[PDB]
Amino acid sequence: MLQYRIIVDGRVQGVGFRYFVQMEADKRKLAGWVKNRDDGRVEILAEGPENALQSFVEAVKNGSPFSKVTDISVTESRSLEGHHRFSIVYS
Repeated sequence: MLQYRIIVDGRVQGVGFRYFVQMEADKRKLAGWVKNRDDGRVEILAEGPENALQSFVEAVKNGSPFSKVTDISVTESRSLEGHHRFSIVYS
């Protein structure tokens, strides 16, 4: 088990990307959130099996097929969310 926070940049809005990320977390039953940042970036935060999490980075770094990620940043964490679902957030 592990946890991370990820920040993403590119054409990652107006392409449904937060829903792409939502479904790509759900297809591994990961827990955490995805949100837009008012700065213009997007953010992911997840917890789950570290193989499933790495596979979720492989999903995220692609963007949706409609998107294009042009830069991405990652921080692993060990200060668990303890969540039981994935969510779309805007806080």
